[PDB]
Amino acid sequence: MIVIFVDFDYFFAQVEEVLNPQYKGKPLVVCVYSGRTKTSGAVATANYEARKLGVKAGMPIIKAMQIAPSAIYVPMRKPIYEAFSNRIMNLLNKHADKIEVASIDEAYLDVTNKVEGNFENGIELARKIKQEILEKEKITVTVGVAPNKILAKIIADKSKPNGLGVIRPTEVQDFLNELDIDEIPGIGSVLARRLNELGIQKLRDILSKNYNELEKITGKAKALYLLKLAQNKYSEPVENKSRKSHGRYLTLPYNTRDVKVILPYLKKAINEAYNKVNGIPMRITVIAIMEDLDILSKGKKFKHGISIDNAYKVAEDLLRELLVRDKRRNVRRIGVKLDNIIIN
DNA sequence: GGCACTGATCGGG
DNA sequence: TACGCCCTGATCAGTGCC
Ligand SMILES: Nc1ccn([C@H]2C[C@H](O)[C@@H](COP(=O)(O)OP(=O)(O)OP(=O)(O)O)O2)c(=O)n1
Ligand SMILES: [Ca+2]
Ligand SMILES: [Ca+2]
Repeated sequence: MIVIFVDFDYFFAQVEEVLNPQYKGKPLVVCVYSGRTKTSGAVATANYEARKLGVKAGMPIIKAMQIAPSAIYVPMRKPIYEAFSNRIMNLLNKHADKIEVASIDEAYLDVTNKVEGNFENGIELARKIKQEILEKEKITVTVGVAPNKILAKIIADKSKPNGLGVIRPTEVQDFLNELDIDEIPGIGSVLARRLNELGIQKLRDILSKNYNELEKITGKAKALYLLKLAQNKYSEPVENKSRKSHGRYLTLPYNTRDVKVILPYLKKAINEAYNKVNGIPMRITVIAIMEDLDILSKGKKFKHGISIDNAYKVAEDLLRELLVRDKRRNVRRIGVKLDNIIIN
């Protein structure tokens, strides 16, 4: 098999640069402003100049402003980044037997048939692809080219930014050995630690250990997954999957336990979640982010689809029950998730 | 026991 | 210290059933 993985570079920030070339060359930070104050929010992405100063995705905006006070801070414009991505996924399309759009800024392409099976052919194709995206969209990207999906992702990651990473079959068995454990996709930094010290810290190490003492450190799924990787017998197909859920989250104007206060926002979230569903969800979940950023959810799945008007009543019921569960913490952000969709 | 179903928590981009 | 929004599947717990 042959896979071309594609990950757009500092994507949201790079798009703001294509849209405003003055931003290029200088610290730039794309921020999610909660609305609560003029700086409440989280960083979504920073360009590499901003990363040089310590700016990190996920970090609170005021934190970012203490270490990079002269960076440009811009509000997120997700619809524009979504467009950019749609357009690029379309370009990748014509180069792929199959394309699995993994997220807003990355995809896997099975090019086995396209390159007439030849590995080097595919490498050249990876090159032509990086050029097309730069020429057409002025976006730079990192690619990986390996016999499977997981490997293409690993060498791409080691090759950011603007990289063209490559693992040939020849060097697959080697790379898998020299492969550290944390460099593996699908293994949390918690799974890391509790595996890290406790015997395993490299990828060939699961090999020497036995499934028992591992099926309880990470579960059967991850255990078998690592096992297969370690012996180079992993090969999942490139398969595009449809979205299964559609959510909306809002920050409350102020922290509260008062359902009468929260309800209008919850309704607004329901309305906007619904407008994203290409169907009728059979399950609605309510998600409350408490004062301390702890996350509570209550959901309900029916035997039939849920109309929007119905969702309001169910959602208010679920939220009201959540607050019974907690009893003392105010809510900070509220969210709703719609899934188990009856597709049109 | 173990199937079939529902429900809550947690991690990645 | 500081704090958004959105999507995933695994896992485990629970319940009713035969
Ligand atoms: N906590 C996060 C992490 C990521 N994203 C969004 C913005 C990112 O730009 C985009 C892609 O995530 P990446 O991990 O690929 O990060 P970048 O593209 O921004 O940088 P790079 O891939 O060059 O390392 O997803 C986000 O909103 N919030
Ligand atoms: Ca990515
Ligand atoms: Ca990226």
